[PDB]
Amino acid sequence: HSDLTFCEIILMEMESHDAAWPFLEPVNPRLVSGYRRIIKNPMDFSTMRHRLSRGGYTSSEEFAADALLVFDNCQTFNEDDSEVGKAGHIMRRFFESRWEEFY
Ligand SMILES: CN1C[C@H](Nc2cnn(C)c(=O)c2Br)C[C@H](c2ccccc2)C1
Repeated sequence: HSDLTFCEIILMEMESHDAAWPFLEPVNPRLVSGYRRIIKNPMDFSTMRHRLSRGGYTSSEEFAADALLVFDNCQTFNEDDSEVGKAGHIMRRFFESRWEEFY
């Protein structure tokens, strides 16, 4: 229970972060050419929110695996110096630093 209690804290903190704007909602493949071809397993914060809401996280490791998938997919598709990429690095570093502050 305290496992998923820390996940609520960090997801709420990521949900409200300045640099979270590329990750609050699923990428729209109709708007992003080549996205479905390149990104096999899309992931985003609202999908993690939904899954946390309906209780579909058994351990805290599953939650972190979805979070890292967001920034993996981000680095796979965007240049590090693009504006999404820049936001993803800020968000990736935030997540790891907060995650280690508990574990
Ligand atoms: C849903 N969400 C997905 C988009 N995130 C993106 C867009 N393009 N690429 C290549 C990505 O990797 C991501 Br994540 C950002 C979009 C938006 C948000 C704010 C302002 C402009 C666009 C709204």
